Amino acid sequence: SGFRKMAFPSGKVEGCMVQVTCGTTTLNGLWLDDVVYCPRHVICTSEDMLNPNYEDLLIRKSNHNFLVQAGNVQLRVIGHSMQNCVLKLKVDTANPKTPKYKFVRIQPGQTFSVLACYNGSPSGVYQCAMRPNFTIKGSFLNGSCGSVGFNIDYDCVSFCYMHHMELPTGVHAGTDLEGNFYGPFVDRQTAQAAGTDTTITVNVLAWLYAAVINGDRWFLNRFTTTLNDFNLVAMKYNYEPLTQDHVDILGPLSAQTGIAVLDMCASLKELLQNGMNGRTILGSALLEDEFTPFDVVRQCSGVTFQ
Amino acid sequence: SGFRKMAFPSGKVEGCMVQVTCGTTTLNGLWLDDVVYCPRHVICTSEDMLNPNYEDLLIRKSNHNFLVQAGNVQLRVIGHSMQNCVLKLKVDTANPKTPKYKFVRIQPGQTFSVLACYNGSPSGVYQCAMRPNFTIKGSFLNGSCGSVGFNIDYDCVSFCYMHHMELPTGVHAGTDLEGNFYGPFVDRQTAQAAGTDTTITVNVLAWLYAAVINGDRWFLNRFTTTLNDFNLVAMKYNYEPLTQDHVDILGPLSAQTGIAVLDMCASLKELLQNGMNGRTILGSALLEDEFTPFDVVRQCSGVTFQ
Ligand SMILES: N#Cc1ccccc1C[C@@H](N)C(=O)N[C@H](Cc1ccc(Cl)cc1Cl)C(=O)N[C@H](CC(=O)NCCCNc1nnc(N)[nH]1)Cc1ccc(F)cc1
Ligand SMILES: N#Cc1ccccc1C[C@@H](N)C(=O)N[C@H](Cc1ccc(Cl)cc1Cl)C(=O)N[C@H](CC(=O)NCCCNc1nnc(N)[nH]1)Cc1ccc(F)cc1
Repeated sequence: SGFRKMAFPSGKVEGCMVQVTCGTTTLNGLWLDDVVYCPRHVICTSEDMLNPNYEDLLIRKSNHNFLVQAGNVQLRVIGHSMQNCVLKLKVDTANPKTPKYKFVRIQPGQTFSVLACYNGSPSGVYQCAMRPNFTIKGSFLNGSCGSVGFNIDYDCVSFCYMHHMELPTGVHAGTDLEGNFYGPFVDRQTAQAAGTDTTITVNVLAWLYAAVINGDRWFLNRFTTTLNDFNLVAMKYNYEPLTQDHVDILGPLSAQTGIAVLDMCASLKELLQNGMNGRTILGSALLEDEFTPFDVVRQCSGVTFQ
Repeated sequence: SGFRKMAFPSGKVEGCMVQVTCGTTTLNGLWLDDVVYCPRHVICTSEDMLNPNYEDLLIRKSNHNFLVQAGNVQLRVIGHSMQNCVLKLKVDTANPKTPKYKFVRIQPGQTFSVLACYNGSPSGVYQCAMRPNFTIKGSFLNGSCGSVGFNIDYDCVSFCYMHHMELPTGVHAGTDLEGNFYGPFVDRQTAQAAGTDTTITVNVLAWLYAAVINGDRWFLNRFTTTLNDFNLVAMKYNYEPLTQDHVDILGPLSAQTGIAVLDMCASLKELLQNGMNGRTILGSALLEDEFTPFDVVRQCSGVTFQ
């Protein structure tokens, strides 16, 4: 029993974190085989950040301008290239701790574990969702940039996020590991605004199923809804539209609990219209949207507590 | 910016998790140097669990009855002993991945990271507090027993919890790594009840300071309280009494924010008496009590956002 925001075990990623320094700028990098990946704005000085021309900045650099430190050993940079907003530093030593890995670009609504790092040393691990507006609500301080987000599947690490900046509103923006930003953002020190965010409906439904699996049913009701009528309520409360694909993805949880997806939608509709009236679900007084259906299946029992 | 429940990086503990099997009972063990630590009820059959005499059960066992598996290698048990409710299996191989470590018995109100494991394989990491009634609100399924809780300080792992059982109410009970239960519990399969729980007042205050550091002040007020008058309100709302020791521990956070501890107590009093009126603090609609003052200092900026 129980239900917690649960990160993946971080050891396979810990062994890949390094420190990258150029001039007086230091941030984190990801060392896989003989390549170190890091945000390209490491090459900027504080004045370069306002409006940098990165190609003009990088051509003025040499391999030996980059200082890469893995624990207490320096790695010699023997080549460098830029791929979108990530810098790739070829080093003379392959990381002996390289896990099986993939780079993946995730969809909004998906979750991942963040290994927050400072000066190449891991400090903590927590779970994040990619918001519909392509920000994440992380916990990051100066020096965190280059920290990565990941999922793990049978000892393969799928890296999906590299941290690049905190926006003026205090939420966070970054790239896939091939250097493409999530969302409309660019890597320059300008005040950039995210689009208006929405609540991840399929995730709230997954979390309601988690609550039922764990033995709680107080929010259920005898009603059902059509998909169309549910989405009319969803729009009113700034929830993302629920698609038939979402309904299909919730199939297994519906089958395990015996609660049809559109019946759980009717529960959610009632919760949105009436509130919780002082009650909690899985210890929360708000409707939680940062658990995917996969996250629920991963953590909850495979048999519902009746 | 941001504030999340943040676990310690788990790699140093991952390399210590093994599987222990006796008869048809399999659970997790902790492999440090040439000793494997695990819950002693691994030696019980399903019938032994009702009321076991562990000394009588253990004297009937031989070293070779214990099967210890570390990944895909078997460790030979060359001795065994019982220390309170933990079994210590001496094996013929020292763990090459043993971190610097200590065993510590924590006080209620302290937090730790849990590495949830099944069949000796880590599955997830999350943060827990030891409740005032000496349970934890974990997330655990069958096979999790022997999973450990820990804190890390400058590459030293302080192990403080080993998981032994889920109570009828779905909360969790366990021991320190020397086998002494937290709370009044015993390791037998009987319905055991925890004492009535309370809210960890010093932790709620720490979390209010975290909110101020992150830039939010809406809950502050112009009032102050005496310690005695605050604790009269604390008792009404099932909060633990606040001691002068707690006030001292909050000293650094008070100094960083410029908010006296007894002034923050007056904010908390108003929040308890009036509720939040539809507002949130650090994204929560409830008052959070599973962040210690240390947890806040560890994660938040050292300079308040004014
Ligand atoms: N993670 C992180 C982090 C956090 C703090 C400091 C440093 C870092 C890592 C570091 N690498 C980082 O992100 N630096 C960026 C600057 C940067 C470097 C490089 C590139 Cl390519 C792009 C960028 Cl934008 C940075 O300084 N951003 C600040 C963070 C801030 O001041 N936050 C407090 C207010 C939160 N909002 C709030 N609080 N309360 C209310 N009600 N609202 C916001 C900003 C301000 C002007 C601006 F024009 C753009 C952005
Ligand atoms: N972690 C964990 C875990 C979770 C499930 C299964 C297995 C494990 C690990 C495994 N090692 C474990 O803990 N087994 C224990 C049995 C045990 C083994 C050895 C020793 Cl020394 C001591 C003990 Cl007690 C066990 O089966 N406990 C069940 C768990 C249960 O059935 N939970 C569903 C209800 C939650 N409550 C609720 N849900 N909804 C509402 N409103 N209330 C509770 C119980 C039931 C009778 C009883 F007499 C004592 C305790």
